[PDB]
Amino acid sequence: MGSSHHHHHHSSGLVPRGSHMQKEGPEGANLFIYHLPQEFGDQDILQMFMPFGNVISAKVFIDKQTNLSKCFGFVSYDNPVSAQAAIQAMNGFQIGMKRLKVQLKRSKNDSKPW
RNA sequence: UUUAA
Repeated sequence: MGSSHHHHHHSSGLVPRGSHMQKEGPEGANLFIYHLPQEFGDQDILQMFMPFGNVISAKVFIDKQTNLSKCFGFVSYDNPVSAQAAIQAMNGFQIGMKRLKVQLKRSKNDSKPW
């Protein structure tokens, strides 16, 4: 087809939306955190993980039945190098009567022995 | 002690 007008930018700035929502980086750049106390939150686990690299997204899990924290969360990086560093940086971290567990997100690349 | 809420 022929050329056409670009109709200009949608907002001349950041895209408007009802939420910032979650998003992920490349493979191996995603991270998990568990054993968190209830004082954690999406911004709190974010500030805990931002010095390890550029975090694209961060969230602490919540129960829709009680609105209490599920004591674990999810985080993601723009590269796997900052992700694997953040595992060795927060895994085994003592808080309260427990130590924080940290791990990579599940993937179909690991769902098989091949 | 764990994978979208």
